[PDB]
Amino acid sequence: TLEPRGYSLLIRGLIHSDRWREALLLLEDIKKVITPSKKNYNDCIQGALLHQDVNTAWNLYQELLGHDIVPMLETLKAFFDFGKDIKDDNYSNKLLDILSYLRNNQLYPGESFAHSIKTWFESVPGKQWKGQFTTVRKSGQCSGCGKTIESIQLSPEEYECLKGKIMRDVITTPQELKRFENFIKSRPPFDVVIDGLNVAKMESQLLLNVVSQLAKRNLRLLVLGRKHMLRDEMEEVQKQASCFFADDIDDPFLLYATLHSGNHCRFITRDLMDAKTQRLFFKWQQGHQLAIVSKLTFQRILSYDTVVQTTGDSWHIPYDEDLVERCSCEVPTKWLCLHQK
Ligand SMILES: [Zn+2]
Repeated sequence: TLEPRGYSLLIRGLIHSDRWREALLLLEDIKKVITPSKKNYNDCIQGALLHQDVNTAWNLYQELLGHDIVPMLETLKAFFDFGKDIKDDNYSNKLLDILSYLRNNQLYPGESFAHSIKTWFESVPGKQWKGQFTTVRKSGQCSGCGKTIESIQLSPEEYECLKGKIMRDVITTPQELKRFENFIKSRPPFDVVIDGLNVAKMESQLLLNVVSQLAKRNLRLLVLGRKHMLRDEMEEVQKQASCFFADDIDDPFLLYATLHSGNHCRFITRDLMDAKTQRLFFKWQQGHQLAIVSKLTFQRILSYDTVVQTTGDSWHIPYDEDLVERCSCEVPTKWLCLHQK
């Protein structure tokens, strides 16, 4: 089921003119038959902002969020761009809410968006915000202001919080569940949990390669697999690591085993995907997923959390560069550093 023919382009062609309200009418027509695209909302929101109708813009944005649409970064950028000319507590709170959105969803502005954020903070009267484009030292200290970036390490209470909430959703087969729980609970914590079949994407001979090199690092390995794999070179894996072979069904065992093992335990699988809990999951995933990148090497895992963050008197905002294509599984390396004087 589609939009009424050509409506997206009609909307886009209207929003700079005095007839921009007609674009909203068209949007209403679209809503009555399908969920509008993030571009549809982007266009109508910019139309509103272009004509100083800030309430209409924000209501559209909230409507979008309500449909669980992820806004275009270009849309978030528009609110900051128009914000440099707006002096009002309520508009500012909305912009700070967009920053919380980025923080909570582990998202990052593009380079010109970062410039727009910098420009906005530096435009806020009486607050003396200064922005700089920076990197972070190995220690966790911003190369700009000297502050230490939030630790990537969850506190024990945070970890118990996250681990607790995760379990209640895990509790496929009841028979396989209890068997796995018995397996795990009668064994010491592991150091790396390996999803055997998922890692074999870059066959069984690839699994041996991973296990055998990780074993030389004096790590306690747990390899997770399915019944079908053991039908030779798999026997060489079973002897170098602890293994659990579940039914050929997706299973939740990787999470359970890693979390049960504890805050120190890392894992290997494919790219993984209330605000406070989700925020903890992102932070835990960032600091615990071992990503593989001839001879095998893993992605660096930093000591600090690469995420939009604040101390009130400072913000640190990772951003993507135009000239740098970043894989989903690597964290940005460039930061916008904002500090009050
Ligand atoms: Zn800084």
